[PDB]
Amino acid sequence: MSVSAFNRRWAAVILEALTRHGVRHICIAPGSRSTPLTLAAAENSAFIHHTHFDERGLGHLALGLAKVSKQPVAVIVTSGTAVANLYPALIEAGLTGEKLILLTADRPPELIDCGANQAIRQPGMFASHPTHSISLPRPTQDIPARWLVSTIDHALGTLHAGGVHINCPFAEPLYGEMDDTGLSWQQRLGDWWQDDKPWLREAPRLESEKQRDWFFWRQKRGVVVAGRMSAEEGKKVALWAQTLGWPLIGDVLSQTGQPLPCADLWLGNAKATSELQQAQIVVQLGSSLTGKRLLQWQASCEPEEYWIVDDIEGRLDPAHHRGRRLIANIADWLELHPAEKRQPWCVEIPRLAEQAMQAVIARRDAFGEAQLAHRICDYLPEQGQLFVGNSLVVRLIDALSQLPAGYPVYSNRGASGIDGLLSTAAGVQRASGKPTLAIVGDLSALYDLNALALLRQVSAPLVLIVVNNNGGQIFSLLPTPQSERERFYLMPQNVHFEHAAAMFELKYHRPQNWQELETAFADAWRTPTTTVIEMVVNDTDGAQTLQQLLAQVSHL
Amino acid sequence: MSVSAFNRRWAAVILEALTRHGVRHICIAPGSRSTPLTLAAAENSAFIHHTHFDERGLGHLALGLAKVSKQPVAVIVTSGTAVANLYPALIEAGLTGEKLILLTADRPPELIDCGANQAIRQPGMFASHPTHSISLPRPTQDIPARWLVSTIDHALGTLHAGGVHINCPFAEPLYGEMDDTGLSWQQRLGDWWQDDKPWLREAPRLESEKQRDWFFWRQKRGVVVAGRMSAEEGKKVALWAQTLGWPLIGDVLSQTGQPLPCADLWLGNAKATSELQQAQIVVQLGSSLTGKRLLQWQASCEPEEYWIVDDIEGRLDPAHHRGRRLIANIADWLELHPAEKRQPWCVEIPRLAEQAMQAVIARRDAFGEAQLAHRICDYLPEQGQLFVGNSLVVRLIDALSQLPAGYPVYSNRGASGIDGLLSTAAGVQRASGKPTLAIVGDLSALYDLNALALLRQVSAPLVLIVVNNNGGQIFSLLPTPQSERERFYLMPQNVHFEHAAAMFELKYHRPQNWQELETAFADAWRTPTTTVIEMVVNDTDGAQTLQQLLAQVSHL
Ligand SMILES: Cc1ncc(C[n+]2c([C@@H](O)CCC(=O)O)sc(CCOP(=O)(O)OP(=O)(O)O)c2C)c(N)n1
Ligand SMILES: Cc1ncc(C[n+]2c([C@@H](O)CCC(=O)O)sc(CCOP(=O)(O)OP(=O)(O)O)c2C)c(N)n1
Ligand SMILES: [Mn+2]
Ligand SMILES: [Mn+2]
Repeated sequence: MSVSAFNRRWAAVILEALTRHGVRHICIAPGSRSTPLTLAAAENSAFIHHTHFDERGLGHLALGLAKVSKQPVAVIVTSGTAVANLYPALIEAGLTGEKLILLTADRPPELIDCGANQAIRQPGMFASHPTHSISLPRPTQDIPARWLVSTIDHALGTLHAGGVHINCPFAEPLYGEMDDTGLSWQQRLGDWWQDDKPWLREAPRLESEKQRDWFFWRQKRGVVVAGRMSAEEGKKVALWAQTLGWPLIGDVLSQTGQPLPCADLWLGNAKATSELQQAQIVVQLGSSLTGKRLLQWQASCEPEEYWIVDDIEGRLDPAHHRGRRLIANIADWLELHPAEKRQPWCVEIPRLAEQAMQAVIARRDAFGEAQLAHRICDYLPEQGQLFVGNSLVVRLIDALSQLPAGYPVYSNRGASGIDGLLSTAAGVQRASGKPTLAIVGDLSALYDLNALALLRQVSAPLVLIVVNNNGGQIFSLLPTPQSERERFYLMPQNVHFEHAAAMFELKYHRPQNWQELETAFADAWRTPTTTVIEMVVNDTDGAQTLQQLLAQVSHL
Repeated sequence: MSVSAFNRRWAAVILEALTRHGVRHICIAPGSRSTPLTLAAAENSAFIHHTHFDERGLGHLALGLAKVSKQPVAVIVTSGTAVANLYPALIEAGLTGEKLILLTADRPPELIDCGANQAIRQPGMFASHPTHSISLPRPTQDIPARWLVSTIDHALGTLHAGGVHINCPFAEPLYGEMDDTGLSWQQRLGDWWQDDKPWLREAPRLESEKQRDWFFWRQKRGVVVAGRMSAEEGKKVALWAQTLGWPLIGDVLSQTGQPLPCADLWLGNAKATSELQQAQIVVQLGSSLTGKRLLQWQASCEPEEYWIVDDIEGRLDPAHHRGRRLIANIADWLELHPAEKRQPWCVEIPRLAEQAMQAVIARRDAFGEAQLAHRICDYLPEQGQLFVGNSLVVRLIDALSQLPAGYPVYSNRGASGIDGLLSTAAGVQRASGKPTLAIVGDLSALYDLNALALLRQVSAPLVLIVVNNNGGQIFSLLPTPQSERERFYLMPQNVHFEHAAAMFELKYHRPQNWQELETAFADAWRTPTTTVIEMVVNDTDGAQTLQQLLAQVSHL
């Protein structure tokens, strides 16, 4: 009889269904139209609830949680620009594969296109960026509950990767005490309510077959390229490449231990490239490669075949090589394509890699961001995880540091946005419960500045280094025009982050040399809280150091 | 021969074309892929250039400028999630009509869906929310410059209202010395380069015809409702309705002077609704009505005809009355349908309105947010403008205060997002050069907090009142469930804004009484800077005061 009651019974089915597909975390932003979803979610004991006031950060908080847990994560927002704010994290998820189930409340059809407040056209709003899109009908008992639960079971069950938009219209009244309205409608599901399985099980797997001619190809002069992958896959890939006796180019996102470090430097040396030309096959595991010299070498190399192995779908080779695009879990694939011990065929490149790291060590002392990146190993929290921000820092660490094999690295290198790094870091911390080191640039920190609110709640110490070089100094690294560079590229904002931390009652340090930095760290890892460490450095020193080291190493 | 040079010539045409349609302001965010657009913009002397690091904020900055200037405003961003961040302001613009010309840089087609960094599927990503969408082809001299300008001229020329999405792929190299590549390509346009007109003039006008039976209807018992409209229109409507002798329900956004103030209160009195039942016609001018009692009366009233006059298109009556929906400039519309001197027919509603206002006046003393709203008419900057935020503040001012006729009010009441209020306020100030009073709640300030960066640059004093009632207290007004209310609705963040202001070197005040507040105001209007005034009030006092006042006036 009661529209409010059935609304909540309708919503309760939606949320309960999600529990059958491993949704545990649910991220909620405030609103009224979302009431049926939010109350069913708050009443449901399967969920861990997170809240935030900024829906774009809420998006990234969900992204962070899914990134580390590898589980689908649900988000509830109200109708309007709240929905639109989810787009960036949704777009990121579409590239790197996190399962964001967006439950977006909506006005009913009778309140669309009539000037009603906070009513917009929401179905189809994210275009092709979600993997599945569900535009739910207006709630009515004339549609069976088994339909609703089947619709959701289809979307989640077949979800290989990426986000799901579930548009959820509710008509007022939204409030009022609960009736029996919708109860017998709900009871039509029988003991599904006490079950732990989906109502409809549809879960086909998408996987490439084993490559039958691998034993042929593993005999050739090959190269292994390791992009983004799990910490455990990084260790397996490193051992695999070593046994193959193939050189391993390890991205900072690979956690391979980068046995040939500073590839971004030695790859600029013609001797290394001359040697790499003897390669008949390149086997790349993972993607979203970081460094410019590697992306240039990828683009320029011409093996007989180029293979890319990864569990996300689609083309991943921006150079469009003749070859194979193999969809698989990287660890599973390695077992299906095992290595057999063979003599290494590379002689020059190991020597160049050693000299390159040596050249960087010669310059380790200056109190700069390049040097910070270089030493970032000395500061990783024990049994923790690293979140690398975008722009220069990931590039500097990629080129200058040799990160430990199997030490977990996380990032937003799908679209490489600087818009959700603090809140994403917060979700990355909360999902694993591990001590976390996060490093971002100053424009990035400002962009998601209000996520400092989220970092007031962490389950383990989280150190946030904000590298302040007064602008987006990547545009000092790029050959930008000097006359327009500052105003239209760098965009220095001339701030510090002391008041930013103080506002949110977060410990803050502004270390002026290495001893103070080490002191700040020792202080920061002591408690389950976020410490902001602001490192003030000169604008272009980082960019100039990288360039100089590139030139030096090119002449070895 | 030179791709980078022609890239910049291609862009030069795009930006020059815009100048022919009154685009003066252009809002720019940093990027490399946007370089061709951004250098073309920086080289063009017709533009006023604004910069920001938060692309969502950038959108709202442009929205604010467009809101006041009534001209199209251009936005340039780089590819990726930068584009997605524009969606909130694009959607709002889509509802209330600002002409935002979005120049969104893109990777070329060959770097899409192949795992390239910061490359996403961008054409159509804003779905149906732009009024026009131009997905430009890959730049090439094989397409004449006259096609390119004609496409833009059509888009801008036929633009009645709302945003235009112009997706602009550019291939690298993006940098390099300027060549003569594309010059003769440009020179095919002849002396159009020295003209001040579009290449193709296409500007058909969209307008309703004179209502031929208006002489009949202006003699009936009518009611005038004033929604959002320009400041000059508010004064004309006030005069028009007074002359007709029809009661004027004036919304806070109307600038009519609200001759029957506190409608949100007396519309709750059964004697008023009975009187209003005698109405044979309702003529509403403008839209997006604020108050709940007015929205409920609109829903329940049943005149023979219901008219809505407004220059934006589509249905604007969420109650779907039998009647007429007339598209016209409101001031023009009034001259086409002049008033006749007629005796006022309402007797009861004037009595109730005065009693309602007295009832509010009695409670003016407490230092609460309701009393601030009530008293705000007394604190408006001379020759200034008011930017009113969303949630409680726009509602309390609508219900409890009487704003002066023709005194400019600006807001975001299309979708009523709380996500861009500060950056919009900056654009509103910068657009008019007038002293500005902006009022927002605490979550609203947190949401667009980094927009404080923009408020360091204003051409006249801007007072930002931040009302801090510790959370989204509109949800104390709504009958939300109390057990879940705090965690899932209110979301108190327990913060103050002294450090935020300190971060951007903005003067700050936290007045504890009316004397200190007036002291704070007087100091603030003295320099062309932004002063932050934080009013800390008890969480639910504002909401309950309104409910109590509603109760009292309803029993007269
Ligand atoms: C939402 C959005 N909007 C704009 C951009 C463009 N964008 C970049 C891409 O070039 C990132 C390349 C990459 O990492 O792949 S880097 C950058 C400035 C970063 O400034 P910072 O934090 O102070 O760091 P710093 O440069 O080390 O000094 C911008 C503004 C974006 N990515 N996302
Ligand atoms: C981007 C986005 N996301 C969420 C919402 C939902 N939403 C609202 C809609 O009800 C606005 C209704 C209206 O104005 O008509 S109001 C509100 C909380 C405001 O808290 P505050 O700033 O501290 O001020 P106070 O409530 O006076 O205490 C929210 C969170 C939104 N509108 N936009
Ligand atoms: Mn920086
Ligand atoms: Mn509040």
